[PDB]
Amino acid sequence: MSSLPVPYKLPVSLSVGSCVIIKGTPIHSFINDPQLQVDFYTDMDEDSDIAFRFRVHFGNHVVMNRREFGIWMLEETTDYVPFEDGKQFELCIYVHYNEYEIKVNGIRIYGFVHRIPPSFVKMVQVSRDISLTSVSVCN
Repeated sequence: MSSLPVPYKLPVSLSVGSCVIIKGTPIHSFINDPQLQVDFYTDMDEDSDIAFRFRVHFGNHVVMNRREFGIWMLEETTDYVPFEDGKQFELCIYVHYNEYEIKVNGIRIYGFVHRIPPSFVKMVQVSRDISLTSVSVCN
């Protein structure tokens, strides 16, 4: 009631210069493998292609990938996961001409190069072990 439903599904239109800003807090931190997942889908169905999946294993690493016609492509990872148990974070995903830039609390942690045009994204889903306070899509 203090937070948004998770999983969370938001229709979006993205263009270069757009952003998706997610404010939330890691929860269930006492479980073995707490996670956060953000998916950029090309349609409202969860069976549609995923232009970009950002999946954090808190305290461990992030895995990023894309899905086309049900098939996952080669993933990318980084160990830089500057989140804190029980503390609110600001996760910023900026849509540049060439990549999604991901920032956590003002710090760039990765750039995921576009494999399809970001204008093809129609929905953002946020899932797993967070309390979600706000999602903002820049004008």
